[PDB]
Amino acid sequence: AMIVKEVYETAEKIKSMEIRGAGRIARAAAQALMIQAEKSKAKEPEELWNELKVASKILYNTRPTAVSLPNALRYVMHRVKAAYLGGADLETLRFTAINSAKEFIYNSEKAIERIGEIGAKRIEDGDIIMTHCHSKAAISVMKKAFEQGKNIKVIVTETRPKWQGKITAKELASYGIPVIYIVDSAARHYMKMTDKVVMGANSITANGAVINKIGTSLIALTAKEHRVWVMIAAETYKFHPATMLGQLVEIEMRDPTEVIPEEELRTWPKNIEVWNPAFDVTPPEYIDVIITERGIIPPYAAIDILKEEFGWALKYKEPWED
Amino acid sequence: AMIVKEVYETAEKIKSMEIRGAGRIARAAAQALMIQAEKSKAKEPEELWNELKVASKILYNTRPTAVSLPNALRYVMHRVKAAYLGGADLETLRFTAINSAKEFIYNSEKAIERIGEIGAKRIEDGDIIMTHCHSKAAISVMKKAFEQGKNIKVIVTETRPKWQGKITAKELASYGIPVIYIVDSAARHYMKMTDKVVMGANSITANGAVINKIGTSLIALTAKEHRVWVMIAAETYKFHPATMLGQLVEIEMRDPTEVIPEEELRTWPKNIEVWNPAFDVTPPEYIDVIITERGIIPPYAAIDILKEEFGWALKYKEPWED
Amino acid sequence: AMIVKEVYETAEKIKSMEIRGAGRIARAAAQALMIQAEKSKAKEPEELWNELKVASKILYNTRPTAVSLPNALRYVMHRVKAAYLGGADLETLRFTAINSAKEFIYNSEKAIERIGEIGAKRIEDGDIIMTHCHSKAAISVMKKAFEQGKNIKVIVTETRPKWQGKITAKELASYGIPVIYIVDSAARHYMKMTDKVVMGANSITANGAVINKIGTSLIALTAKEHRVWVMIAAETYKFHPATMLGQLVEIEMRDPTEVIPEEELRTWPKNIEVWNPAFDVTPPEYIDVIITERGIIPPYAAIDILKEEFGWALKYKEPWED
Amino acid sequence: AMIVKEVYETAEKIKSMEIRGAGRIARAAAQALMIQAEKSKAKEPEELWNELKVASKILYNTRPTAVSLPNALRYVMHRVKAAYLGGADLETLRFTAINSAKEFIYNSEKAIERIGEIGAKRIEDGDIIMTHCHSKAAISVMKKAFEQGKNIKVIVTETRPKWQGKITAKELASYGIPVIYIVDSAARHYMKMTDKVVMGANSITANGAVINKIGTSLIALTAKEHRVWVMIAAETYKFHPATMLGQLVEIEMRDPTEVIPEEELRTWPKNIEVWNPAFDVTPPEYIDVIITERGIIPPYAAIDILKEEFGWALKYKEPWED
Amino acid sequence: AMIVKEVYETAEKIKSMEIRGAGRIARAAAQALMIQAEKSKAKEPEELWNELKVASKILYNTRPTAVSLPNALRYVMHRVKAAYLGGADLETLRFTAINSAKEFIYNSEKAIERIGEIGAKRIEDGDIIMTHCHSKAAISVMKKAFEQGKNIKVIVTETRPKWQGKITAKELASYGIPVIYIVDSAARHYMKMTDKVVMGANSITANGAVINKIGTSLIALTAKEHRVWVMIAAETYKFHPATMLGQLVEIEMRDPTEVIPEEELRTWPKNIEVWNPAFDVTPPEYIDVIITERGIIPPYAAIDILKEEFGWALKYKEPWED
Amino acid sequence: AMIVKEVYETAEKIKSMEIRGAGRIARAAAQALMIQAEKSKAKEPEELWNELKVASKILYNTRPTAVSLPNALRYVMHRVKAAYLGGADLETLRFTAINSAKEFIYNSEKAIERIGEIGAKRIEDGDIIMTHCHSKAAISVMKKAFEQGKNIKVIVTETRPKWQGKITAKELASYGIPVIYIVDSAARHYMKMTDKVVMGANSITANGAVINKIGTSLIALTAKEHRVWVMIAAETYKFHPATMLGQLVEIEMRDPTEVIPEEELRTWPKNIEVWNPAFDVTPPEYIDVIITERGIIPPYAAIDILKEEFGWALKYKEPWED
Ligand SMILES: Nc1nc2c(ncn2[C@@H]2O[C@H](COP(=O)(O)O)[C@@H](O)[C@H]2O)c(=O)[nH]1
Ligand SMILES: Nc1nc2c(ncn2[C@@H]2O[C@H](COP(=O)(O)O)[C@@H](O)[C@H]2O)c(=O)[nH]1
Ligand SMILES: Nc1nc2c(ncn2[C@@H]2O[C@H](COP(=O)(O)O)[C@@H](O)[C@H]2O)c(=O)[nH]1
Ligand SMILES: Nc1nc2c(ncn2[C@@H]2O[C@H](COP(=O)(O)O)[C@@H](O)[C@H]2O)c(=O)[nH]1
Ligand SMILES: O=P(O)(O)OC[C@H]1O[C@H](OP(=O)(O)O)[C@H](O)[C@@H]1O
Ligand SMILES: [K+]
Ligand SMILES: [K+]
Repeated sequence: AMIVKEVYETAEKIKSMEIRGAGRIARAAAQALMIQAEKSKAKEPEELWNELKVASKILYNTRPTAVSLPNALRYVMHRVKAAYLGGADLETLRFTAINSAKEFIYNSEKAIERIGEIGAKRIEDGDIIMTHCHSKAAISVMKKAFEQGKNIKVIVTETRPKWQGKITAKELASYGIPVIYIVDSAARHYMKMTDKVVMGANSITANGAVINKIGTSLIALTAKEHRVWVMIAAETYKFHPATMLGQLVEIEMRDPTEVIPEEELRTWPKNIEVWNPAFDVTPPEYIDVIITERGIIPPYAAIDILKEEFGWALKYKEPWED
Repeated sequence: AMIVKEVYETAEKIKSMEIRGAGRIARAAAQALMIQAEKSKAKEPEELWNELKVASKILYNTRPTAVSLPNALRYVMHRVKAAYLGGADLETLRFTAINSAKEFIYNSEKAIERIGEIGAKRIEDGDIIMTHCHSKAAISVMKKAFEQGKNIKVIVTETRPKWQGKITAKELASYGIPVIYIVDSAARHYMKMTDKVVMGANSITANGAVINKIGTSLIALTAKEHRVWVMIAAETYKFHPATMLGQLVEIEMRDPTEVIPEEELRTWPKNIEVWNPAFDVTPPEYIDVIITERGIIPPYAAIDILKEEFGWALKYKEPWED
Repeated sequence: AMIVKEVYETAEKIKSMEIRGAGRIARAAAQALMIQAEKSKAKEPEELWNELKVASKILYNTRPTAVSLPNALRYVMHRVKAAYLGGADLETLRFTAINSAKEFIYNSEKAIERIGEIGAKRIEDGDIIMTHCHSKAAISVMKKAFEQGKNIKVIVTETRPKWQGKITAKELASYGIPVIYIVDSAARHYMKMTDKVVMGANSITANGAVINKIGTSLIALTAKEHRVWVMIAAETYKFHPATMLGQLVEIEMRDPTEVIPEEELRTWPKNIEVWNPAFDVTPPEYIDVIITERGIIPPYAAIDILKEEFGWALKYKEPWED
Repeated sequence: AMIVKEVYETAEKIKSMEIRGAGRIARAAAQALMIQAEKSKAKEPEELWNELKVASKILYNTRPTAVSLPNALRYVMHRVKAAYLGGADLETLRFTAINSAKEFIYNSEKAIERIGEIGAKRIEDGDIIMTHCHSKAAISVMKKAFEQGKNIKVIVTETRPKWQGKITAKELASYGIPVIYIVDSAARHYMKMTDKVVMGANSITANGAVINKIGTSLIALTAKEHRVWVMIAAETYKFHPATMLGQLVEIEMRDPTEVIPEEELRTWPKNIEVWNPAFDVTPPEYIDVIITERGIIPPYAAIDILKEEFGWALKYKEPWED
Repeated sequence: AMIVKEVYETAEKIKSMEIRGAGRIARAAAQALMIQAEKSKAKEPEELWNELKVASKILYNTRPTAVSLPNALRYVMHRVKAAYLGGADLETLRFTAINSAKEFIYNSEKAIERIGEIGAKRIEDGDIIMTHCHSKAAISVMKKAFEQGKNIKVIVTETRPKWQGKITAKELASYGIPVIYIVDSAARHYMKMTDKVVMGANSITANGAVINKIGTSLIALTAKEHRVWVMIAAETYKFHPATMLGQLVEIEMRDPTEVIPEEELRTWPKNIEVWNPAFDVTPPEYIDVIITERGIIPPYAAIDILKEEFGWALKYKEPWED
Repeated sequence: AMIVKEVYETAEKIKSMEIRGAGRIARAAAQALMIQAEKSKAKEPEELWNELKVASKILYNTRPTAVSLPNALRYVMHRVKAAYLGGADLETLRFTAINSAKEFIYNSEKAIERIGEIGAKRIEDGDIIMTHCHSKAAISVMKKAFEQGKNIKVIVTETRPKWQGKITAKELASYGIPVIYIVDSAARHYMKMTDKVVMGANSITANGAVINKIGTSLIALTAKEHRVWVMIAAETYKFHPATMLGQLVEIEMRDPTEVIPEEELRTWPKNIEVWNPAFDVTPPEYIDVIITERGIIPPYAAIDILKEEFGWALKYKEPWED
């Protein structure tokens, strides 16, 4: 019942995309569970457990499509449930919460680094790399390859409606990496000069499909058409365990006003419908590798990642549920 | 030289895309040679011939990619040059020019209406049609299909950078046609629900390729992927003579600020280049039919349309040349 | 008003498929117009013309999909109309009818022969040929190749629902050609041992698609997948002129009882719907050549055939119309 | 040797396909070793072990392609052989056999229900699903989807020669599900309206190929063409151990008269051979997922299912061998 | 007949490939017809006609695959035969042979020079160009583009067995064009860096296939795979008129000693057969353009080139026949 | 260190390719480590360790592309290093080197013999088999299938530049297998008649790509094109462990004199560069199976072979390092 103000604030900021990026929203939800445990006023273990269940729900019900977020909450809450059920007292429960969130947030940082170090080995001197949206994991790859002294260049697609290519362009330029900035429709037109495509992921499924920013699948299609390697930089917590048992991943339909600003859109007639999918599905046949913190896999090995690290939990209900 | 106001105003409105659309700029270019010949104060054929030569040059030197523009100038000036070299006095030459240009304008209007009637027979009741940019020819097909009582819906892509899709969406909604407005990036995601794709052309080459608004090649590519018919609606003067003797069509690179506004681009680091190609090249394999005003063709029959209608002029210079 | 009994009988037999095969039903409709003219009791030219208009309609409204039939009727009726309108008397009109039908029927026979002679040159000694349905034009090819002394073998697909493979099997066996008879679902399974596919056509369209017996498109798909040449044996009157101006070809939906016999089908519940398309469309990308009486063309040249021999008539309404 | 009536009656009902379906014949084969051990009058382990050996041989030697049958025999007899070689007395061995076979039967029933629950999550409301033959596993998915209130329709292919599609259509219509019944040949024509394909398996090989009813490879091929998901519903005992060490799966050639009835075939010329393969091989590339009772896999993960569940037995002989 | 030595030397040097290339050998058969006529000791017009018919057969029976050679003999002998049947006296006939030969020889040189100018327009500055064998038509494109100031590099495949890549390497190096020389097997490895492919043609068939040096089809395949333009530079006399009536082009099989020298091959055992096909067949779908002296065509308009230039001649027997 | 002559002779004969094949050179580096140990004059365990580390570096720096060679050196030196760090005395260490070498050499011979038996099961009587270079693993499949009584023929591509096809041709002819010998360029021409492709492998990466003799990827491409199985016969020590952490496999570039002999090359001009890549990269989508000594895997499970056998070793530095 008694939820801190930071949990609510994190939720509002994830919903609104003030905070965004699959990896970042996951860390932000771990963080919010950390703070709820730190600042809790509860006296019983039962009453902390109840606050953590509710803050978890509040954070789960922000954005559907990126499984990183649910996975972050599970990382904490599996550990919190097993403590509460194993009979821990208040402070042992509170530490379990805080130190689990801390581990996740730390593992997320190290994994993004390691993904960089590993993807970079596939970038050769002189490469022209196309990317899409703004993915920390993809950027960690391009960044490390530059620092290795490879003279790379990155074709950045503006990525409508939310324009996150701008973020990517300025970030890459800031490290000294030259950028070619283009609208999304130019991807095919520039694929003939591209050597590598490198993008992120919000969720990766049992059969190896990659759910990522709207337009990703298009870029992968023409990449394949041209024999340009498509490389998906993604952490193991981007892999989606409900899919092993048949679950389809919800594609988030965001507000039409992101596409057409409110002032303008109110003047349009009723029989125009603005549709704003935030993600699309890229089939595994159009992906050459997925680069996780544990190494290069072909996308069809997504099921191995899911088996060895998440399978166990699918016989149990969700670790924030009553 | 002594060129009329309306030749400069038209040429600069083509340049700024205040007047746009491959058809319309071709009518506008004819309409301007027309007003030059109307208001010319020359007192001698050779003086007016020289006026019309120079007005043509100015109109050619505006935008390069849509061969519709030079085909319109060719249409007036092949005739004006034949009359002048024949011996025509002033009023004969003036009438030749004025009338030639009226023919082209009337023929362009009729050709478009015709393309709509033909193309609409390839549209079936219940069809969801995806389009791109704003093409009068493609709209003619859609409009006509709807007037025939086929219950259609058109998926309109916004069409970055210049947003012509906004025009398309308001235009079709105003004729009664339900519109689904999406970003260019969503073309693959929504290709599964799409029955037909209907797009325009700016240039059609000898070997069947179609130069049309940037992103056309992506839509076409993924339409092939999904076995959706790609129909290109295009008047015969969209077809490109010079491609018969090996000519590559230039792709217009327009100003970076169409993508990133001036107020913002000036703040961006020097090592980001913004690249804004106005068109791309869709290869023939991804096109099912080109609809002309003389009927349905496979795209590899573009050489026939050009052999029969344009071939004769390629042993000559341009009809505005010294 | 006064229509002979043979016209009605031909119609009933075309509807029912007692007479069948694109080529044969065309000759049978020429024949029926022949007999109506031969036996007519009319005294005025106006009154023969009126009987021929009506018998033509009766024959047009038998089966939609095979354009051979409409083309046969036009071959006669274009010539009859131009005579009647040019002022011919009764007997001159009657001869024009009879002798036009005679020419068509003769040209049909010679064309099927010539198609044989030309297709056969593409059959090599030892070839294994898959066919589908029963096509005289396809059979003329296999037959001639055998008589040339090539030791061929033909995989005949049974061709459901109407089982016309049986006809093909017995006919080929009768000339001494060995046959492998298979259900339609085995086509892919046996494509690896097949050297050539050779099928007929009911209608061929402007952009080069081939409308032929249901299942043709499937056979062509896997043929292409395997690099097995697909050869369509077809007369110029199989080419469909309404398509040059955008017309879609009606696919005939025949009686469900052809699939499931009446005795049985009456016992099935209402929420099962038997659907019986008689034809499908094979796209031109899956056809290597069309073999007409005038030679080998790639399917994209279907528009050339249509242009040079049928284009002229599309400005006029139908030559049996009032 | 002394074999019970029910072993012969079952073996000959498998042979005649009076009992058919890869699952069902596997349950039937277990059910027969069960009834042998029940009613055996042996008074000594070695006598009963020899009875069960010989009953197994007889049951193996019925139909070769569906590895479900020998996996069922392996399931009983690996256990029966371990007990006998362990020293088990008569009643221990008899119980081992009787109970082993009951386990397999209970597990097969549960596995199928489970596959339906998992697979139905990949089915969406409004989906038109095309199926082939009659597969209990595929039907489980469809049935379950419908019980979940997804408004579906199933296109059922009749499935020549043996017409199993009739069974499928009456079965789904009797649970309330609207059915569209078509011939195998119409699969491509109706693939454009199809959202999902759901088919069963008889054998799944190490490299991911799927041996299933003849025609499956065509449906799959053209589903890929159109980007329709191909889902194969298959229990883990449909997976084929021996393919791990290079074994080609034999394709069952059944009797010509299943195609052409005896009354008719006897009248046909000697130079027609009728070829009736019962199955074909769909390669992994054309399959999106295999749905097992342990979840969704890419088809290239069939080696994992076999490494983990079957690998150990390949250094041994069959558990019925001398 | 009294056949001059120069005819027998030309045939010998064509069989041995001392004189080679489809154009070159065409010119050489014209040259030799020209010399038969110039040096003939024939007193009567009957006697010269017979000497030329015989010289023509001799030349035709050297190398079957390149149609250029017989098309040359036609050009002369069609004209020599019209003269003779029209009743020409001796010196009239002799001159017709001589001036027909000289016409063909001059047109060949023009056509090749003009293919250069047309083709060069498709080469863009910076281009890397892969070629195969030694084609004068291909070399004229590459040479002309270099003379226009475009910095190119050419990847010359060595072209086994006869090593003609060596002739091409030295030839392009001698015009100042940098060459990269590689074994045939490396064509795919280096296709990623290739911008354009440019090759010649020995015969081009009615549906667009290009018969050219063994290996041409593999380069074209991987070229397509990587979306690299494949351009065939071919005079109109390489188009194969017999193919319009279904004829297959024979693939010349040459001595096994070209592959393994005789010192070595004689030691090898009998159960090694060495097969040396001199040409293969590229299908039209892997060819983007044929460049002829009259323009750029898609491969599918090869039939138009044939209909309009050689199609007349197919109803008559070969000029040199009686 | 005191390195024995046999180590320096082995390195020299590996660089010059006098000893070649990925397996063979692996065994030869083991053999040489074995001889360093056998003939060592080292009085102390420190001194032998240093002599082996140095001999290992020498052997590693011969030919980079074949991972078999370093994987052999690992097998020994991992074990030699465990002994030394565990504190082993001299003769303990020396034996560990000798018995580790002998272990690897015996396992290699077994693995190849066993690949033969597994692979042969996929060869079917009548098969025509195309191969490339000279692979002992591929040859063992083909040999074993012939010894099983299956009548096969093998198409041996000559494999330029080093002509290893000659070694394969004589070798298979010597077991009584008929060979068809052809230039590399003819692979597509003869793929129509080929039933199976069987080739070796120098390294196999984490996502399934196969690095093998230059040309391998072209054969695999056209094989895929024609639906011919491509089978890679490769021991588990050809799988490349460094690729799991993103490393790219280096392509050895060898002397240009292998392509053009020095007598001739010295005469050629400087602006001809001769490039001699020894390997190319076949992507996994063009490979149907890898045959290892432990079974058949789809190319996408190369990662499982690596995880389960070599994955442990990646956190440590190379055994021969300090
Ligand atoms: N749409 C969708 N596809 C998924 C999901 N999980 C896995 N997939 C797989 O992703 C692929 C999508 O291919 P597409 O339909 O884009 O051609 C399918 O093969 C499907 O099996 C999911 O949640 N949604
Ligand atoms: N369905 C249909 N397609 C036609 C017709 N005429 C021409 N076509 C062409 O045939 C092709 C059919 O391809 P599909 O949809 O089978 O992939 C299309 O590209 C279409 O333009 C017609 O009457 N009906
Ligand atoms: N082999 C061969 N193919 C020819 C010839 N003329 C035309 N073709 C055409 O060339 C193509 C060969 O394609 P492939 O079978 O190599 O994939 C087909 O479209 C075929 O119909 C000829 O003389 N020989
Ligand atoms: N060139 C190269 N490709 C590799 C290597 N390791 C794995 N690959 C994979 O091999 C494939 C090469 O395909 P290609 O670009 O030839 O079409 C890709 O899937 C790529 O990601 C390596 O070391 N080099
Ligand atoms: O002639 P219509 O069919 O209207 O349009 C033809 C094409 O020309 C336009 O170019 P732009 O907007 O002027 O750059 C668009 O690319 C459009 O599809
Ligand atoms: K669709
Ligand atoms: K569909």
